[PDB]
Amino acid sequence: GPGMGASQDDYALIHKNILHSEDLLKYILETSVYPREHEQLKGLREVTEKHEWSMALVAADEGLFLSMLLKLMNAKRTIEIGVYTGYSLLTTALALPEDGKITAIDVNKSYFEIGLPFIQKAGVEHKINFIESEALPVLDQMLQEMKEEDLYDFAFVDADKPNYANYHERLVKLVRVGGAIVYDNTLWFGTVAFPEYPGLHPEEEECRVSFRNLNKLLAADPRVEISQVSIGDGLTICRRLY
Amino acid sequence: GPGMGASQDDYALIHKNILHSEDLLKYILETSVYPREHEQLKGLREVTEKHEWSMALVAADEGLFLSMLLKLMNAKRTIEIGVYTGYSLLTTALALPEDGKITAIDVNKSYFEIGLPFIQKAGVEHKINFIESEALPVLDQMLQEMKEEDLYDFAFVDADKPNYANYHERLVKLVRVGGAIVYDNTLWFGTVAFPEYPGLHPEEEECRVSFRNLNKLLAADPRVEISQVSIGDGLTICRRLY
Ligand SMILES: Nc1ncnc2c1ncn2[C@@H]1O[C@H](CSCC[C@H](N)C(=O)O)[C@@H](O)[C@H]1O
Ligand SMILES: Nc1ncnc2c1ncn2[C@@H]1O[C@H](CSCC[C@H](N)C(=O)O)[C@@H](O)[C@H]1O
Ligand SMILES: [Mg+2]
Ligand SMILES: [Mg+2]
Repeated sequence: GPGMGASQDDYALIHKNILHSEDLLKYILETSVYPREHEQLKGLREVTEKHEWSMALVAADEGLFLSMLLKLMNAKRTIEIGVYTGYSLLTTALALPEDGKITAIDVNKSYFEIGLPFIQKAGVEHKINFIESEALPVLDQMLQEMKEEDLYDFAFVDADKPNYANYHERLVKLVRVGGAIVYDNTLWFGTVAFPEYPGLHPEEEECRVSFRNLNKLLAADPRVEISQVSIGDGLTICRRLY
Repeated sequence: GPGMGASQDDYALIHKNILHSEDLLKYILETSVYPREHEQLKGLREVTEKHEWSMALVAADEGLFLSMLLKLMNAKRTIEIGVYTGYSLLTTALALPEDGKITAIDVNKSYFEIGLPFIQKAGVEHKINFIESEALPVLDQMLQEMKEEDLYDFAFVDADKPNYANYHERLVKLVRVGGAIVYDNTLWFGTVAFPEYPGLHPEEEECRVSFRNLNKLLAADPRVEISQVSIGDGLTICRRLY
C-alpha cells in the first residue's frame, strides 16, 4: 500500500551466501576478479552497490564466467532478460566482437540509465538495443517475426524469477540449436534444498517454490542438455539440442 | 622416499566442502546431475567412491559443466593431465564428436584400468590415446613435435597440484589461440582464502601454498583471460589470447 514502498531490507535472504564463508568469496573476488574487471564495470558495480536493489546485482565472479562462456562459444547475437543497472549487459557487450548485437529487455529503464554512462564510456553502446517492456510480450512478438538467420547464440535470464519457466518455452525457440540459455539464481540462496524454509518474505518463498519446480523441469527437458553451476547464487546453463 | 604416510587417510581435508550446505550439494546432485549422468559414468563413479583415492575423483556436477564447455566451444582435440579412474576422461570422450581425439596422460595405468571397462561399454575408447608417464616430459616432447594446425582445443589439468605452474608454461603453447585450459582444485577446500591454515598434512599445506601462488600468477598472466569458478573444489578456466 501507500507508504515507503518495497525495500530489500524486507527480505530474509539478502545476507546469505552459498559458499562456505564470506572469506572464501572475498578471496575469489580480490584474487581472480577485481584485477580482471574493466574500469567501467568497477564503476557501475560501485554505484549499484549503493542502490536500493543492490541484492539483485549479478556477482562479479559470475560476470567473468559469463564473459568466458560467450568468448569460448564465439557468440555474436545475444538476448538479456533483466538488465537492472547493466552489469551483465556491459560484461556481455565487452565480451562480444565489435559487430556483436544484444537485445536487452527490462521493465524499468531508469535502472539502465544508471549504467548507461559506463556503457558509453566503455565504447560498446552501439551493440545494445534496449527495449523497455515486460519481457514475455516482446518474446512472443519475436516468435512471430524472427527467421532462422536471426536466432540468438546466447540468452541470459535474470529478470522476474517466477516467470522463468514461461521464458524457457520461448527461448528454446529463439536461441539457435547448439546455443545457450543461462538462468540466473537457480540455487536461490540455498533455499531450494529445503521443502520448507522458515521466515521468508512471500516473494522469496514464491521463488523458492518456482526454482524447485524449474530445476526439475530443466533436468527432465529433452530439448536441452544442462549444467547447474554453484557460482554466484547458482546458475543453470542449457544447450539447445533440437 | 622415507618419511610419513601420505595416503588419503593421512589427509585432513577429505570431508571439507566449498559450499557451506551439505544439503545444497546433495540437492544439486540429486536434482540436476544424477538424472543427466550417463549410465557408465554412474558405474565408474560408484566404483571410484570405494577406492582408496576417492577424494581425487572429479565432482559429478563439475563433470556436467566440463561437458557443457566442451560442447559449447565445439572442441575436437583435447588433452587431459591426470586421469585416475577416468571420470573426467569419459565425460570428455562422451562430449566430443565421433571423430574427436583425446591425449590422456597419467603415471598410473592401473587406475585407468579400473575405469576402462566403463569407457569401453560407452563406446568411446577409440577416442582416447592413453600415455602412461609423468606429464611434464610428455608435454616437453610435444613442444618439439606439435604443429600449429594440431594444437589442442581444450586441456584439463587435474594431476599433481604443485606442478600446475610448470604445466601452464607448456600448455599456453600447446593449446590453440582461443582454446581453453581448465585447472582443477584451484580453491583447495577453501584453504586458499587463508594465509595460514592449521591442521593440514604437509602435502595439503604444500597445495594451499602452490594454489595461492598459481591463482595470483594466472590473474596476472597477459597470455590468458581467466574465470575462477566455485564448482566442485574450484576450477580456473583460462582462454589463450596469443
Ligand atoms: N516482467 C519483466 N520483464 C522484464 N524485466 C523485468 C520484469 N520483471 C522484472 N524485471 C527486471 O528484472 C531485473 C532483475 S535484476 C537483473 C540484474 C542484472 N542482470 C545484473 O547484471 O545485475 C530488474 O531490473 C527488473 O526491473
Ligand atoms: N606427474 C604426474 N603426471 C601425470 N599424472 C600424475 C602425476 N602425478 C600424479 N598423477 C596422477 O594424477 C591423477 C590425479 S586425480 C585425477 C582425477 C580425474 N581427472 C577424475 O576425473 O576423477 C592420479 O591418477 C595420479 O596418478
Ligand atoms: Mg541474478
Ligand atoms: Mg580434481
